[PDB]
Amino acid sequence: VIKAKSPAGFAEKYIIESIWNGRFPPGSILPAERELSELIGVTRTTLREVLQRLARDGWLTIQHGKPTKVNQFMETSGLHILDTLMTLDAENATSIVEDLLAARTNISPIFMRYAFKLNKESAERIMINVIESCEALVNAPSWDAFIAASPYAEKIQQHVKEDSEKDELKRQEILIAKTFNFYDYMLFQRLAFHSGNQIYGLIFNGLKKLYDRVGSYYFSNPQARELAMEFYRQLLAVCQSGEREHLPQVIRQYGIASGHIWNQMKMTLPSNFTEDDC
Amino acid sequence: VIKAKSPAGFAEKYIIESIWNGRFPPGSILPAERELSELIGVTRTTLREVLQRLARDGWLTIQHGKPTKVNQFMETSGLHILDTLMTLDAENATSIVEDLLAARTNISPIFMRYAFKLNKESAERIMINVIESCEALVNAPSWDAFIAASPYAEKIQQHVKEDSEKDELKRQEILIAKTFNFYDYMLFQRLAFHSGNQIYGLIFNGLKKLYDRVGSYYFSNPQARELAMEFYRQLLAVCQSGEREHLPQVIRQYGIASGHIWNQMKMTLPSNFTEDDC
Repeated sequence: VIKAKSPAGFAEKYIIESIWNGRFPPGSILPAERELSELIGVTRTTLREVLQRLARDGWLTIQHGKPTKVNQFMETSGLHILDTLMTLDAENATSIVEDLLAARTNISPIFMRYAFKLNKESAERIMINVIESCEALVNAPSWDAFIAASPYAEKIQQHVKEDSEKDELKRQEILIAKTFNFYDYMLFQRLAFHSGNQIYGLIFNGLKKLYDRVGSYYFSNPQARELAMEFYRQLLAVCQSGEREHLPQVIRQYGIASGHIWNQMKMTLPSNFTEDDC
Repeated sequence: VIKAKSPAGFAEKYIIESIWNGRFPPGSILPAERELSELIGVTRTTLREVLQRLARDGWLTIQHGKPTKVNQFMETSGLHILDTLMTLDAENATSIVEDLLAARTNISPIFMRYAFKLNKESAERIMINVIESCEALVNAPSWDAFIAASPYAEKIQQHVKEDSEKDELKRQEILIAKTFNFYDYMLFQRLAFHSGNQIYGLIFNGLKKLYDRVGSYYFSNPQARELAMEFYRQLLAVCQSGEREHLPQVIRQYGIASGHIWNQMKMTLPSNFTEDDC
């Protein structure tokens, strides 16, 4: 089945599904636009935008003279493909998440060291905002109360809402988890950009969909939120104290502890964990 | 100036230029499509297509009820934005290049350590093929013949061509540089995937356009080619010996030496270095 908002969105995912399942095999030549159009039910003009998008994302190679070929994806596609591949094959969801976790754990000590050195004041401001926001989030009587008071209300609400789930307990569990994830992403992504190297931040930007998907389930666990809040305080203390040597230690231990939690949580993945919400 | 093949393509870059030059400032609100159409002279139908492209790539935020916002730079965009910025901000091209070099130097000891341990034989084969290919490349008399004999012929020629340059000597120099870059990307990207964590490989995939732009100029320097081949031989020996402590030393020293080469090459950037090669 395909989930999409527009016929163009549909056409894009239809082609991706067909590349993935061997219908339009990697290494093969994509059928002519005229034929492809009638096959997929999208006009030539709609098809053209879709093919350009697929080329940009690395699914296809489009070159002027030559006919359009289907790429060995993963050889050319960027970071965005992981969240897509998770939906296409949910059985590989756990290996994909673990790549994310392991990558964050391995690269964090690099960009955070740069951030604390080159942008100390901004790094601490970020961490303080993250810690206190998270503390205010879980100590509020309702997510709705936190949001009415939080300066981050508009940005949070841009992507975090729950208007379907009517059981208020479950609704609260979802909204808290997603808002906590919002600040967890903020902490990692902003410290990445504050390293002075734009590449570290752009990595998180490309991974954000997968990041949000993972964090929204991960931070439904109260123990995970608490462990994270303790971790944030440790990062802050390392920056303020200048005890530079504590940084790899703190990060490594968090990778281990958060890992064990995930290792328990992954056995009860929601059936809709790999769904695709856009 | 803008180079493009289609009206959608031109309009896309025209608007991007206009965001960049303050006409449509980051953080500001983009005029309604009705006004935007007549203001810049692009049809409603082409404009609608263009705005979606810009949304997908992170230039704009599009929401149903609310008006279209111009994003703060680097707020959502992935790794792809760097090569685009090389054209848009040619004066700061070197800071982007320096980010690339530093990012590669810092994460290499991570993914190469994993690769040498978990996929040792395959990693050595990657490295051996790159070393031998590069040695044969720089020692060949005729590129067209070298490629005709090379098993990587089709992949190389897919993106490496020079059908404009009529001076055969200059042509050879361009092709040697681009082809050496081809094997350099191969070494880093393939070893990245051999880490067992797809994220490291995917980082290179997203940076590939920027990588190729830099390398095609960087490896026009014979000293850069020689330094790289020695570095490749050092990596191979480390993998073979299993002396894990030597790997960070080799990579760190290479980062410094290649950095100094770049530190000079950046002072003599070719006029077409930041050119839009669409």
